[PDB]
Amino acid sequence: GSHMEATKRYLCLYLKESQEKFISNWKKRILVHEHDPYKNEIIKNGTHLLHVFTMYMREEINLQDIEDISKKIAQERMDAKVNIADFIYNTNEGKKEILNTLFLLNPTGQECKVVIEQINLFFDHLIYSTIYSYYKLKKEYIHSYYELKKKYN
Amino acid sequence: GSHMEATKRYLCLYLKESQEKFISNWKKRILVHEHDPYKNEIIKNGTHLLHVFTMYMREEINLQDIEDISKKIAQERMDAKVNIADFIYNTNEGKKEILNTLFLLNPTGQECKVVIEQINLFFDHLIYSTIYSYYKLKKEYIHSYYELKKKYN
Ligand SMILES: CCCCCCCCCCC(=O)O
Ligand SMILES: CCCCCCCCCCC(=O)O
Ligand SMILES: [Cl-]
Ligand SMILES: [Cl-]
Repeated sequence: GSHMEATKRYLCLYLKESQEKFISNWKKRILVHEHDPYKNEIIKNGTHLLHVFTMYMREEINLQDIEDISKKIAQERMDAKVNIADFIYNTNEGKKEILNTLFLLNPTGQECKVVIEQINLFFDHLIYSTIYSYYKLKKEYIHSYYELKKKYN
Repeated sequence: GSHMEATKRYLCLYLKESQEKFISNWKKRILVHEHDPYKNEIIKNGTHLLHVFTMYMREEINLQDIEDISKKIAQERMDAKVNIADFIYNTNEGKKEILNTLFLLNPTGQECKVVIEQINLFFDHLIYSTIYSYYKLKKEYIHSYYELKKKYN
């Protein structure tokens, strides 16, 4: 055969066709608290982000197109009153699994460079954007609902 | 020659011998605010973390051994009153540059898998740990210094 470049295409194909398995495996690794009121939104958001990821890899959306979902996640995490570091952990478990899948395609060093650099841009921006949004929302929350104790003013 | 495995060793060698160039380049890419009181600690911490990174790659320290510096950074970022997302951005610029260097060694797909997985563990844990610490410190700060406005209690 001709063996024409297909690493990105094959990654996206696997993540679409094996989605159930992928999400099931991710479920086994994430940090979720029993009393989190958005407990089941974590799975929904992760499923959606898997689709968004494949769209980004296929050059259909830009990094700015994940900023809305990043803000949505930040709001939900803030309302949940869970350590926002859980989100980083859970995102990283997802990325680790995407990379595990990439390496099963036996990419060359060059194919690694090109595909991994793009995977990195996506997850770096997801995490950056979500924490950025969380910070701003928390700042507004403190200003809205709290006041300094007299002892400190 | 025999061409015995040296990818990790060569990466660490470059980051030690070209440290000045590496930090200088990282300086051109980071987000730093003129009035940040720990402005110059960012460069000091980044220089130190480059050393810690090479120590981790050489199997001299564990991931738990970066938790103290993560907490130190979190405290400084909180005191600085800057968006904690800046830290994520700046860390990611550093990682991007480390990976750029790795790829200049022309690693194989296999060498990529092994070395990149370790680079990922380090930076994933640095970011996770620093945000984890920041969250806890902010929670304590709010409890210590603030009270709910009466309208909301
Ligand atoms: C395989 C999952 C891709 C990465 C998903 C990133 C975390 C989703 C955010 C979960 C939440 O809403 O807290
Ligand atoms: C090439 C630099 C390695 C990554 C450094 C990670 C950021 C250092 C933290 C800076 C700070 O103290 O805010
Ligand atoms: Cl999460
Ligand atoms: Cl920083």
